Amino acid sequence: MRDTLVLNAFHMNTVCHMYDGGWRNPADRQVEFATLEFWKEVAQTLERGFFDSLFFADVMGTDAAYGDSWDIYAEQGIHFPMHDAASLVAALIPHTEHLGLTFSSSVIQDHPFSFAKRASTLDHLSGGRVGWNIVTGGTINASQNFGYDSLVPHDERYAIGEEYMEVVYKLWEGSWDEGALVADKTKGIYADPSKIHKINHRGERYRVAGPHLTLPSPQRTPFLFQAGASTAGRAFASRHAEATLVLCLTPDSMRVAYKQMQELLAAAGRASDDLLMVQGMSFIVGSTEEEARRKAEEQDQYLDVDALAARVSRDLGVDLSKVKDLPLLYSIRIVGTPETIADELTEWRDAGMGGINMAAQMLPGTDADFVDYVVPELQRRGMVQHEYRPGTLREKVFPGRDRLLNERHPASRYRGIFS
Amino acid sequence: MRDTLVLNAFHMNTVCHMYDGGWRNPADRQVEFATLEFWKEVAQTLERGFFDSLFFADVMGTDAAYGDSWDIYAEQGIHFPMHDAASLVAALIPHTEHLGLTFSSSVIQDHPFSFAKRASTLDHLSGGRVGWNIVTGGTINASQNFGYDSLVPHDERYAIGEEYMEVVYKLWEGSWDEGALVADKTKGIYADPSKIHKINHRGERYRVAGPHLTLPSPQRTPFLFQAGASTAGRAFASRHAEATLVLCLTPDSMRVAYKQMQELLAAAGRASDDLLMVQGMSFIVGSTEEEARRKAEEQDQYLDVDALAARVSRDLGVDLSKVKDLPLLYSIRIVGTPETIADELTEWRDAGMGGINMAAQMLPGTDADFVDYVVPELQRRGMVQHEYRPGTLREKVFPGRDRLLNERHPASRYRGIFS
Ligand SMILES: Cc1cc2nc3c(=O)[nH]c(=O)nc-3n(C[C@H](O)[C@H](O)[C@H](O)COP(=O)(O)O)c2cc1C
Ligand SMILES: Cc1cc2nc3c(=O)[nH]c(=O)nc-3n(C[C@H](O)[C@H](O)[C@H](O)COP(=O)(O)O)c2cc1C
Repeated sequence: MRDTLVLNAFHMNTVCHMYDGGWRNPADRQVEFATLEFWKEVAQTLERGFFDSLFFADVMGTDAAYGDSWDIYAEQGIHFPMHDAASLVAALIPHTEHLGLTFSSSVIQDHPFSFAKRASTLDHLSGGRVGWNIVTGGTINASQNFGYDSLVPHDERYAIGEEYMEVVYKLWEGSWDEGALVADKTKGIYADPSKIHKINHRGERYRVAGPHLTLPSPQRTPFLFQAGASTAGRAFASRHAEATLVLCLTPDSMRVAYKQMQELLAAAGRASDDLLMVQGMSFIVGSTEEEARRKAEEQDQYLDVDALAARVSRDLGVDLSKVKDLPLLYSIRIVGTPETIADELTEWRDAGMGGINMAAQMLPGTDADFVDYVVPELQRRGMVQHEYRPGTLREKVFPGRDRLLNERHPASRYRGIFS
Repeated sequence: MRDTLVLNAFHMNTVCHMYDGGWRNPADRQVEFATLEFWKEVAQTLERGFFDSLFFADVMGTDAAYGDSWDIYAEQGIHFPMHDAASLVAALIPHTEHLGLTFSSSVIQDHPFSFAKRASTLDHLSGGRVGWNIVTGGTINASQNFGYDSLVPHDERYAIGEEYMEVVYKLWEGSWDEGALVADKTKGIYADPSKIHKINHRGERYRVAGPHLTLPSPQRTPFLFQAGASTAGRAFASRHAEATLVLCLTPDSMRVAYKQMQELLAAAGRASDDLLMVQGMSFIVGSTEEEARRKAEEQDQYLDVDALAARVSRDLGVDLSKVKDLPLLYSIRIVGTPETIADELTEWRDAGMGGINMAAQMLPGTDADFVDYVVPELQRRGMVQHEYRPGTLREKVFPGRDRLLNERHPASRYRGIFS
């Protein structure tokens, strides 16, 4: 029932999230990420653009995969410093109203009881606007920061993933049954103890008693993002995610990738339309074609090649010591007019793109310019919403639907198992 | 030279924090705790009173210990449901300007890397206003909420304690040496990497590489609350705290307890000013003495005693089968006129009380009544600040001190130990 694209901002609580070395640009303001105010302006611009969500990536780590000198990662600010996403999201509740506030928490960096209790809390406080990107790995230092030798092997990471989701759904959906809150002052019953349960979860990595500590929140289980490119991962996204964060290079790469997920969803026991493919992207924009080309010139100066190699050389492994196109493994940039950019996005949406996962070259410039110039174009073509729909982030992304996840979704299956 | 009293509100992100059963009062609104708007009004009323801080308690478990079943903890809201204070402190940042925002986190609930990184992040975002009530405790359920058969014994909680603090101080004070941020775009250096170090902490319960992930923050180490009333604990608070939350039953009790701390502090290597004995209390005011006694009748109707017993029992092991003066275990009540409540609070201050730790019987009433009636009287008498002093919460509690902690404080030991 949703004929308009989903817009999602893809930022991270660090000086330079995307287009490495781009913190140098005199016109930039990302060096301000430490303050609440910088981000308020970015949050608000986006809600002037009717963006469905703003998403904060997050790491517990920094590593020297380039050569053997961790130098350039502090010198060019490559995902270091890293500040805590969750904390900032709470800090943005008051300076937004309908904007979805999303974040990565990983599996290693917070116990699912703690992570469950925090999510529920934010979900209450935000008024049902919380997004959760499920992360299952993290780098070496990430492990060595919570005292672990080395990484647990790739696919075990997703095994562990499943139990984490086993635990949180139990807490969010299972522990409190419907009608548990009573709030009857005269009768003297706040919460109905016959409807509030332990989980007594006992598995291979997690034991947890419960009950879950929070009142049921507006969404119960926050709006679920996952970004798994691999087999064990894509599988996981197909199983649990409401929107997967993906990076196809051509629209024909999206068409393949869409078809693939559709099969995976059917095996996972879910509808074609239960999951949005959301594309990593970025934009530069102008009135003429020449203004936008000439913007990219300006912005691409401050693009450091050696620090782009430092983020590639961690991921791929290969220690590279055209090459300038490599930020196309992180977002497909589109330069041009609003008409051009809209024209090109139509190909992607036709290839199966359900949403844009928009990153920034400069902040708040990219974000401003996309809202200022592109959003009205897309709104005119009926591709981007004119106004917010009322209700929870789930209710927004999936128009017909209930504030709670569908009966097809793994979460639903926990609803009153312990009744 | 801090010559006014500290005011700390002592609330908790739950329906009935403090005068058990009191959620039932038709005048009360603590049943609205789940929403940000209730707490926005509580926070703002406190800042209008010039409170130094608002403090959120937090447990990570409810327990069975009241005989047959766990029913009376649901029905009468006995520190259940329980919502995460961290998140709420972050969501009040925008609705407050100078008010200090404090929370209990415990050892058991969060690893000292994550917790360090969340704190420092909250501390940037707040702008130097974060408090940290250190908790080494835990009810049995909270242990079983993280996969542990039973409690570790009392002595060891504080041992584990001192390591956790040994880890967090390493990250907050040790890793990033002064002049670490550079931010020079012309030059192209975000952080001097010679000044950013792994902590390489390998102790009893913990291993952590670091480095810490956040830019050094205004306070660096958040402002430190501690509550340990036992041997191990006082000794712990004497060693690490800036303000200890205590429960002295009588001013004679404070005079003794204050004397004791000053020996513990001297042994702990600290000057006598370096920590504040902040007292648990609760006021009911009126314009005559008959007005305030009349209020105290009206509220105490709704004071449940069996529920009170059930919280006493959670803490002291034994399930029960005057008794209405068991609430002197949690806060000392004063009813009367503002003349009375200032006259009486002088005695406490003269016996060594450096701040009040004010809990609510109703909200927003108890706080509003204290702010509207008592505060003006204390400001007359030079007992309570007229106007917020600029700088951090450290700088607000200790006039003319640095934003950072003193060289007499354990945290300082860690400054520089890696270059
Ligand atoms: C758009 C996007 C955002 C991501 N954000 C994070 C993050 O915030 N934290 C993190 O540890 N990993 C992050 N990742 C890495 C993913 O969790 C994922 O593990 C990776 O893309 C490959 O998944 P796989 O586990 O299927 O190999 C992100 C990936 C993508 C594509
Ligand atoms: C004012 C006050 C607030 C407290 N808040 C919390 C809290 O939020 N969470 C928690 O687990 N324990 C809390 N406690 C429990 C303390 O850990 C308690 O003082 C206990 O006695 C620790 O000292 P001990 O271990 O020496 O007995 C609090 C105690 C006091 C006095």
